Amino acid sequence: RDYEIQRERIELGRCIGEGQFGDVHQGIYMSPENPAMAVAIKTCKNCTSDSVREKFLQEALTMRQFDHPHIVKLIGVITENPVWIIMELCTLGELRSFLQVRKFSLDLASLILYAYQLSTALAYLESKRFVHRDIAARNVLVSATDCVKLGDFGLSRLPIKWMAPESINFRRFTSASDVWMFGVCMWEILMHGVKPFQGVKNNDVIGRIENGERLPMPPNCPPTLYSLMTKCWAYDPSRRPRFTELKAQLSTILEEEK
Ligand SMILES: CNC(=O)c1ccccc1Nc1nc(Nc2ccc(N3CCOCC3)cc2OC)ncc1Cl
Repeated sequence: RDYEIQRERIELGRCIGEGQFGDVHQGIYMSPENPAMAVAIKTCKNCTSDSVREKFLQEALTMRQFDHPHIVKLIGVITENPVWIIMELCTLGELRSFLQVRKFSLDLASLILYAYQLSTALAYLESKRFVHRDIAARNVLVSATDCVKLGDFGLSRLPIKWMAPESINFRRFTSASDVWMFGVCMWEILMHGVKPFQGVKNNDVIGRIENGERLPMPPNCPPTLYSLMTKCWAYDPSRRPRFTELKAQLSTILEEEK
C-alpha cells in the first residue's frame, strides 16, 4: 500500500557496501510495540537533481514488483532528501564469503539446497518474463544457514565469465541466457565460492567457450548435478533446460543427497 517510511523510524548503522548512487548501510526499522527489524539501507549520496533521484528510486519500483521467499523484499522508501531505499537485511551477508568461511562446517546437502532455493526464485522471475542478467554467487545473500536470496537487482548490476555466448556475441539476454549464468552460479556454490575462469582474461573467455571448453566438475559434486550444469551450458539456447525444469531436477538431487 504505502511504501513511504518516516525517517525517524530508521537508525542507520555501519556501511556494508556501495552501489552506483551511494553507500549501503545496515540499520534498524523501528515501529511502536514491535521489535526492531534489521534492514539494509541504500543511500543516494549527493543526488542533487530530480533525474538522479528518479533513476535511484526506479530501483525500488523494480524490487516492489516481486514477492518471493528467495528474493530480498522492499520494505519502503524515504523520498525526501537524502533519499533512501529500505530493504530486508540478510544478516549473514554475501554468499561467497559465507561458503569460504564455513567450508569445513557445511555439507553437500546445504550447497544443493542453496541451488534449489535460487532456482525457485529464478523460475518465479521466468514466469513473470523478467530477465535478471546478473546471476552470480556474488549477488546471492545469506539470510540464515538454511536460506539464501537473490540480492537487490540495482546492486547486482560486463560479467564476461558468467555470460552466455549469445549475450557476449549478440547482446541477447533471455531467460535461457539466465539459465547459463545460473549454471555458473551453481558451479561457484559447489566450489565454495571460487570464481569461474580464475587467471583467464575476459577477452579469452569466448574463445574457450566456442572451442567447447566448460568449467570442470567440482570435487565431490554428484555426477547427476554436473550433468544438469552442462545442460545449462548448451551452446544453443534452445537446448538448455528452463528454470521450471531445473527446480524439479534440483528438488530430486537434494532429496537424493539428504
Ligand atoms: C546484490 N548485492 C546486494 O544487494 C548488496 C551488495 C553489497 C552490500 C549490500 C547488498 N545488499 C544487501 N545486503 C544485505 N546484507 C549484507 C550484505 C553484505 C554484508 N557485508 C558485511 C561487511 O563486508 C561486506 C559485506 C553484510 C550484510 O548484512 C550484514 N542484506 C540485504 C541487502 Cl539488499
